[PDB]
Amino acid sequence: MLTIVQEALTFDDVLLLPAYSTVLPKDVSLKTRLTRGIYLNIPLVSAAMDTVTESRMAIAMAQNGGIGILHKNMDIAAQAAEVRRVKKFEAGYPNSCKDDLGRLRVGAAVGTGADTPSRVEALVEAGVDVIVVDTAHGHSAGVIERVRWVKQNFPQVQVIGGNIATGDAALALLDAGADAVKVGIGPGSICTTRIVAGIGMPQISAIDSVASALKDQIPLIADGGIRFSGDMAKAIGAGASTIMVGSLLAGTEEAPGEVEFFQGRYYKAYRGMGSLGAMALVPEGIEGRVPYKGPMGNIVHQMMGGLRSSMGYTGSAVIEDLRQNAKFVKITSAG
Amino acid sequence: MLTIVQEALTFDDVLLLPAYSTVLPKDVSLKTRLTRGIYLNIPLVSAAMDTVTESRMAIAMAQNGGIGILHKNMDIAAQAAEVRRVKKFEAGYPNSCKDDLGRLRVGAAVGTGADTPSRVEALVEAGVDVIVVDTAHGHSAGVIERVRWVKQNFPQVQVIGGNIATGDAALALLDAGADAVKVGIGPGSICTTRIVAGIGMPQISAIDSVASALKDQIPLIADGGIRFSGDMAKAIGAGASTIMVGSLLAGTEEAPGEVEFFQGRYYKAYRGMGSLGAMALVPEGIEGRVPYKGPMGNIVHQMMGGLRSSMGYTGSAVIEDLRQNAKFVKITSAG
Amino acid sequence: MLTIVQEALTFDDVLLLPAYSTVLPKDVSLKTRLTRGIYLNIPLVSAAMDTVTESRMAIAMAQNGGIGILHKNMDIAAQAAEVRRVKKFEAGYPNSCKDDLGRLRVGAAVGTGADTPSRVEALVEAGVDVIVVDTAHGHSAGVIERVRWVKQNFPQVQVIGGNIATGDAALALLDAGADAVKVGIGPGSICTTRIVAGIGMPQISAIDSVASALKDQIPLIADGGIRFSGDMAKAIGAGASTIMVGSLLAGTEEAPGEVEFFQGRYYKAYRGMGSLGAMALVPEGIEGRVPYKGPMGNIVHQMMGGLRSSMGYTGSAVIEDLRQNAKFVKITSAG
Amino acid sequence: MLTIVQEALTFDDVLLLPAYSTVLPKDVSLKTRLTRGIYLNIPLVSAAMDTVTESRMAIAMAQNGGIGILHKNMDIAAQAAEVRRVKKFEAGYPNSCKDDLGRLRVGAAVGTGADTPSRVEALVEAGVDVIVVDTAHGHSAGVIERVRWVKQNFPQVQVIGGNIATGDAALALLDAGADAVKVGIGPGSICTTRIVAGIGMPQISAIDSVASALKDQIPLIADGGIRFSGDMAKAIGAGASTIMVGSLLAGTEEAPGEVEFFQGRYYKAYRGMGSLGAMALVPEGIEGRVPYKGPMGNIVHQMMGGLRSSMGYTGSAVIEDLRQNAKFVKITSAG
Amino acid sequence: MLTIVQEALTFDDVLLLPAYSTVLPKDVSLKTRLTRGIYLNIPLVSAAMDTVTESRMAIAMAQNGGIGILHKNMDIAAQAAEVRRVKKFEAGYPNSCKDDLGRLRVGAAVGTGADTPSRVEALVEAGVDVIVVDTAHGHSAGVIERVRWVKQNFPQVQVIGGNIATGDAALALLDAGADAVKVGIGPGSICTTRIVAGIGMPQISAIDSVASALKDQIPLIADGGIRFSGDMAKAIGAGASTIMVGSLLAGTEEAPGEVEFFQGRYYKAYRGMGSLGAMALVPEGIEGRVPYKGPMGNIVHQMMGGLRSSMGYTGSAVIEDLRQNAKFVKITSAG
Ligand SMILES: C[C@H](Nc1ccc2ncc(CO)cc2c1)C(=O)Nc1ccc(Cl)c(N2CCOCC2)c1
Ligand SMILES: C[C@H](Nc1ccc2ncc(CO)cc2c1)C(=O)Nc1ccc(Cl)c(N2CCOCC2)c1
Ligand SMILES: C[C@H](Nc1ccc2ncc(CO)cc2c1)C(=O)Nc1ccc(Cl)c(N2CCOCC2)c1
Ligand SMILES: C[C@H](Nc1ccc2ncc(CO)cc2c1)C(=O)Nc1ccc(Cl)c(N2CCOCC2)c1
Ligand SMILES: C[C@H](Nc1ccc2ncc(CO)cc2c1)C(=O)Nc1ccc(Cl)c(N2CCOCC2)c1
Ligand SMILES: O=c1[nH]cnc2c1ncn2[C@@H]1O[C@H](COP(=O)(O)O)[C@@H](O)[C@H]1O
Ligand SMILES: O=c1[nH]cnc2c1ncn2[C@@H]1O[C@H](COP(=O)(O)O)[C@@H](O)[C@H]1O
Ligand SMILES: O=c1[nH]cnc2c1ncn2[C@@H]1O[C@H](COP(=O)(O)O)[C@@H](O)[C@H]1O
Ligand SMILES: O=c1[nH]cnc2c1ncn2[C@@H]1O[C@H](COP(=O)(O)O)[C@@H](O)[C@H]1O
Ligand SMILES: O=c1[nH]cnc2c1ncn2[C@@H]1O[C@H](COP(=O)(O)O)[C@@H](O)[C@H]1O
Repeated sequence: MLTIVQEALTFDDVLLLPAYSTVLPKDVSLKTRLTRGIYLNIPLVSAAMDTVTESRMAIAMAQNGGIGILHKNMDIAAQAAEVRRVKKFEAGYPNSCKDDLGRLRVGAAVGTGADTPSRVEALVEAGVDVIVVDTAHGHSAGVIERVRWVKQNFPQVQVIGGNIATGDAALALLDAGADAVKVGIGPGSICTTRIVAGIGMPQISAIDSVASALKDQIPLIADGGIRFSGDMAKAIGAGASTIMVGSLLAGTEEAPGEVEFFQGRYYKAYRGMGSLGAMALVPEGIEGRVPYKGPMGNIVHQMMGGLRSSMGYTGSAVIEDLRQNAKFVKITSAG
Repeated sequence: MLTIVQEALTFDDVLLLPAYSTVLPKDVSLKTRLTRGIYLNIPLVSAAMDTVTESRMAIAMAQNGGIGILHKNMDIAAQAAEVRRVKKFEAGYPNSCKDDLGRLRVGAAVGTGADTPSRVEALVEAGVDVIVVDTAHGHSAGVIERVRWVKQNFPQVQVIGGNIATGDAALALLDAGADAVKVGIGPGSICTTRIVAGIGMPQISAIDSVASALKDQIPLIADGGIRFSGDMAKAIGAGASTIMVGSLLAGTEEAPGEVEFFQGRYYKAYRGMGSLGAMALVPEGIEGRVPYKGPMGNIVHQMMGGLRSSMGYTGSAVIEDLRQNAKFVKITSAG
Repeated sequence: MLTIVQEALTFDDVLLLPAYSTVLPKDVSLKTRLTRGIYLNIPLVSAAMDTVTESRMAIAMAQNGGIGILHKNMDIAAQAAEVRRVKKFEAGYPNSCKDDLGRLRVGAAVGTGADTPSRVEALVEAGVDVIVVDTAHGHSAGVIERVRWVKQNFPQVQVIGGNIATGDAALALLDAGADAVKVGIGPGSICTTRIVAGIGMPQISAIDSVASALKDQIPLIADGGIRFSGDMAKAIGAGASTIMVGSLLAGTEEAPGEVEFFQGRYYKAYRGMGSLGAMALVPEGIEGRVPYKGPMGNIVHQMMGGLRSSMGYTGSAVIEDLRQNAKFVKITSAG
Repeated sequence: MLTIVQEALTFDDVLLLPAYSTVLPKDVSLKTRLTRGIYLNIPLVSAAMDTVTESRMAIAMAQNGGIGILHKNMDIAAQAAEVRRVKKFEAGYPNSCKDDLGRLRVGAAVGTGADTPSRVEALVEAGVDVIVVDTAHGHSAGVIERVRWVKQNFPQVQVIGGNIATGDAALALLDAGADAVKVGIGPGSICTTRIVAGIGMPQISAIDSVASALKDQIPLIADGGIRFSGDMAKAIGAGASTIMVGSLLAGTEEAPGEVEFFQGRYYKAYRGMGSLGAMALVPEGIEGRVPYKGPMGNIVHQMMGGLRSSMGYTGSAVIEDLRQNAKFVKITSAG
Repeated sequence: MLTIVQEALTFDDVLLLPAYSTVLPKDVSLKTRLTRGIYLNIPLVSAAMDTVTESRMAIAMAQNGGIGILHKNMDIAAQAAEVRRVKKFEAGYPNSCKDDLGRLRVGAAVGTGADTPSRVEALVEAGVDVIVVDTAHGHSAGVIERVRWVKQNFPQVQVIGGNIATGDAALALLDAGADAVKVGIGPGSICTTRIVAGIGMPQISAIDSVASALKDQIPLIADGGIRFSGDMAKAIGAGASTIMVGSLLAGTEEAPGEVEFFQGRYYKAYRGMGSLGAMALVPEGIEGRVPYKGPMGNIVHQMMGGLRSSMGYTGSAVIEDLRQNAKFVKITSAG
């Protein structure tokens, strides 16, 4: 007999309801926690992608109150040099996300392969704030044990495990010692996992499954499928503490890559980390072009401003009020 | 755990069912109440928008049996002059909606800002029939107290509060002393609140939630998302006493703005009050062009004719029969 | 509170299930009943529309085993002349649908207006087999009393009442003396009733509601929304005894109207009876062009062959097996 | 051997060149002659079409300084009543085009059929200023003979002959006694003559051929294919004294027909006089809808405004300067 | 150095000019000559294609005043049976094209291959009026020689040679003893000769080149690229005596093939004789579907109707007037 666990929901399936409010959007607090030890000034995290985050994006992310996760599609020395570049950065930004030493915060992605022990050690030595054990399947023994290894061998660094879509996976990573979990199997804009493997979990239900199991022991990063500022609000309302974006920050001035002149117009490359180009396993991501967006600051302010509006509508003065008091309605295909 | 209050319905999710009928559409009464003290001859209200209602539209609305709500995107003196222009209007219209003095009825929108006490006083002095405390979030303390203030300081004028989408919001505005509530968070044709804030309530469920809580103590204006005369029928069947329209009356002769010649065709501007242009908070509305529709009288007659048809099908001799006896079916994406 | 009677289904919402079968499509019987007194050799009826059925179509319909319903958009004498043209027709067709006198069967539509008593009398005198009291709202006192009048004053003729969409309406027409009921409020291809009045009932649920109330006391004609032969099979499986088609027979050689040369291609006019053109109440139908289809015989054979296939799949040797033993599955938007 | 008379040009093939100018657009004179005896204040004439000109359009045309040509698709009495309606019209318009008696000027179309002698007599008696012998082929002996008959029998009325496209045709009508010639075989927006008969003459070359042969003995009306104000200027520069428009004035308030609601948008019918609908010979015109344009006055002012600019660019103080001193360039498909 | 013989023109490059006229379209004569010995009542010939002409089409063609050319994509006995079927046909058509014996006229196509001598003999014995030596290249030695053989061995039959596009080719076929010459290299709707071989001649220039060389010694059939009745007028004006059509008669009831139901609509197959399907050399034709057009008689009457109109415009009382006196204008891409 067929095991249908639930009818799973995505961002477009739901709407947040307005509630009694004494807070104006301009006055809400966007401060949240990335991990149990790291706090951010905005709930935004830039994706660990070779077309989204390198030192330039990580600096801009940290200056705006968030954090950048440096991609792992570079050799250990190149990646350690990128961590140092952010940690040693000095400006000529009051909401800057900084460590105890007043340096800009940064994260770096690691895999589970042979190079991981050397990669983790080089990144910790360079002063990385958080190690992200970055995979397509966080509910594997390789990820769970690598998370345990990072925590036991480098307790001075925060560790994130992903990607997950269920509460069982969250509990496994919590028991291993993760300081946060990254949620998202199938919601990515460049994701073909659903087509290739027939695997996935609609993001609102993934956030819910994970947040319900964790019971706020560790925060969760809602990773993938964010298209509008409304999706960020819905993700936080569903239980997320932070939001990871790829697409929205791709195309910006601070993102890696040069601007290309295609059909008169200006673009930047955007590709999945499991795409043919990025891998050089069957590909699980697509390669494409995104329009040139200019400085990332504008996109970030547009997105945060929409989140402030939502918190104004829901009567959420702080991120934690949205996370605890959000009420939703399920909408149909017509809505 | 995720709080899904209900599966919320919009106009396209439902159809009214035909019932035993002894009334022909030509003989149905379209008389209804705008507020607990103001009655209309047709359940139509023109939107408080700088591209929909100024004195010209308000006069045409009142002559046709409805009412116009003058927009607040003008200074106190300009708005008071517009109220007087409607109140002093004399023709060279048997269904005219008039006050005790035989003058055409008019409404005016007010905000919650510093200018509101002076604005209310100037509008009441000019002879305004109804003050509309017109905001994006009526369930805010600011709107509730402004509603309370208008009622206590100017009992001689009727007051509406909004916009709302829940029964709790309705009860809070009823307790403050509102004479009617305006329903609509997200259904507007030019609305981007759902995209920007991820906030909203499908209109049939919004009307239902509000009407069920009010228990006919005060009427509700179903504001936004009306595209056809069938939506009006469905809105009244769901519990609305009146319907507010922006889109349908935009592009008409009586609406503000000059006709523009674009690619042969004739157009008029139509924009949200929370759009970039209208504000000059992140924008929550779009700016656009609507085709030129000629005299508003033609659109009004087409809309009321369709509503008369629906009342004929449901055996509704008066507006109150449709509100109390309407039976619906939920339809799927295929329907 | 909102009264949602049910989630109503249309043709596209369901699929018939294959069952154990000892019958090949070539051997199935398509014989059914139009009214409790009139039997057809095929469950097909041509619509009472000025672009679908006049004497030419009614002759071709009767020769193929079905029946034509002559439209009422012509004067009493013109309509009576048309009935005679079919009653006096002699060929130079073994499945012909004929009366006791061996003459081809025909029906004629009547309204409820002042001319109805004279129209009914002229049609009965010309040898009409069935009077169809054709309207948009069968559940109106006007139709129930006109149906009762036709039965009491002309018991020698069969009478159909409609259009209806509910069981309550069917019982009212049954008590009035109708020999059959016509089902369809909103499914028509040229119907704008759902848009104009917000009134309607998805056809599978309309057939079901009516058939369940009638308990086979009188047959029902499933009228409107038939696009494919599978829709017919679905309609019969849901409880229909016959199917009425407009658009499928529009554009055929036999249908009224001349062929028009438009952008190389050949077309015929097809319009709703409640469209602007047909009326000359707000219009509830659209006017259009349908491609030239050639002799109607081909369309009829393609449609009947599909129903034979379906009956082969369901193990239905006779029409009554499909009506009694059909099992369905509800499908989603993806299906 | 193939006789190619010339490479013939349409409006889009040419552009007028700017010249030394001392007269501003606001100060130019748009006064011109319709016939050798009739002068207009603007070079605009409304088409003799049942979807363009009846008394309402003819009055509005004359008030704006132009003239209307009443269509012949009505009985002699109906047409004579339309002439009188214009001649007897009194306002509650300084550029009004009036006769010696101060009455608004009007024209009426006639054919070559049996009713023509009675038609001409009734129109002359009704006070028509100009008889237009209105056909698809003015170079036919029938039209030349009817033009001669009107001039010899009714010298007190002005007479126009057409439609023509060559200098030979112009000279034949000039010898027949025509007071003006109407130019246009194939340029019409609803014209299918080029497809049906393979007959036609690109409008700039038609105007040129005719103007060059006439040597200003009688003026020419450039009839058909005017889409913009630029077309008008090019036609006058090529030799036209006036311009006849159908589609530009179709869909205006004053044009015959009611406004129809179709796909939310408002329209009016526009059809060729040789279309199936207008005739009820193979049809040589199409039937369609044009968007509702509102008052004709706006269209007329936009057109004259553009012709004023062209005259300002060419240094044409009067219409005759444009006619005599215009210099063109031939442009390619790329231009 | 590059040899550009001329700038060659197609139908769309030219328009016929109106001229002085004393003839009405209804009174014009459409009588012409197919060959030096065979006269037709209408200048229309149906194409020798397996989707256009078999005995059914050839009978309908001859009854309408034209002639059918039976395709050669059948064995000698099958083709001879088709000739006899037409010759022996007796009706229950005053413009019928008949021989001296009062039998319907017919033509048959032959190739240059081994079976040609036996094929010619069987067709002549069956009473064929004209042998058509049907090829892609009439200027080939094989065709000129087969034409010579048919004339010397069977002087009792008329012989047509083709296809050609130049005057040199016409003179070679005239010296061979051809009674007519078929013109058309590249104009066909299903032709890919221009793409495959880069060979071709725009049809107006092909007709002109051929007619100018022949000096009326033998007539020419303008074969291919006729889309409208205007093309026919242009082809005759350019020097053609008759017109051969494939696409226009494909999809008619009389054309070979069954009607196919595809995406609701009704179609018939239409394919080039040099297409993959027809051959079973690289293919030089495409295979497709054409809409069902109904009886060919309607298409023929609409086509001849438009030709009568053109003759009325050009003052052509007979086909020879249009051939000898036609004057054209070259039009641009804008026209
Ligand atoms: C090609 C694809 N590449 C990518 C790349 C980045 C991705 N990032 C996110 C998501 C979430 O849908 C999928 C992604 C797939 C990828 O990695 N597929 C993939 C498929 C199945 C498993 Cl079990 C694993 N795992 C191996 C054991 O260790 C855990 C991983 C990996
Ligand atoms: C820019 C947008 N502007 C508009 C403009 C017109 C609108 N009209 C209707 C709706 C309903 O969707 C939304 C609209 C948004 C707007 O006003 N957003 C907005 C967002 C959140 C809150 Cl709490 C408030 N409130 C502040 C406290 O006082 C109550 C309001 C207002
Ligand atoms: C314009 C439209 N015209 C049409 C025309 C043909 C139709 N045929 C079928 C259907 C089913 O949707 C609707 C149609 C509407 C039409 O007739 N609307 C209409 C609307 C409401 C009512 Cl109570 C009635 N009734 C009057 C009392 O007597 C019963 C009728 C009729
Ligand atoms: C059906 C078409 N109808 C129309 C109607 C209006 C038109 N108005 C303008 C133009 C210009 O292309 C063509 C039009 C064709 C039309 O009249 N064709 C037409 C074709 C050929 C000729 Cl000899 C004549 N003539 C008959 C003798 O008397 C002179 C006319 C007329
Ligand atoms: C495949 C194509 N088939 C067709 C079929 C029918 C056609 N019918 C007409 C036209 C005119 O463009 C082209 C066609 C090409 C075809 O026959 N091409 C073709 C190409 C070149 C030459 Cl010399 C010959 N010739 C061989 C010597 O004998 C003379 C012919 C034939
Ligand atoms: O190739 C890939 N396949 C599937 N998901 C991917 C791939 N590369 C990155 N992702 C995920 O997609 C996210 C970006 O999603 P987006 O913001 O919707 O564009 C990243 O943070 C990853 O979790
Ligand atoms: O900028 C805006 N954002 C969202 N809703 C708006 C905005 N401006 C006006 N509205 C609402 O939209 C209604 C008009 O909706 P419509 O009739 O669907 O066009 C107004 O009466 C307001 O309630
Ligand atoms: O104007 C109209 N409005 C709505 N329904 C119509 C109208 N005219 C006819 N109908 C219905 O539509 C049916 C034809 O539906 P169809 O087969 O889907 O085209 C007719 O038999 C009538 O019941
Ligand atoms: O049926 C028709 N066929 C061709 N030309 C027509 C027909 N009816 C009117 N016309 C011409 O088209 C002109 C209008 O052209 P338009 O301004 O381009 O729409 C009229 O003044 C007539 O000269
Ligand atoms: O395969 C082919 N290639 C090129 N021309 C063809 C082919 N088959 C037939 N034709 C020609 O195309 C003509 C039909 O042209 P149509 O009337 O434009 O469709 C025939 O009479 C042949 O001369």
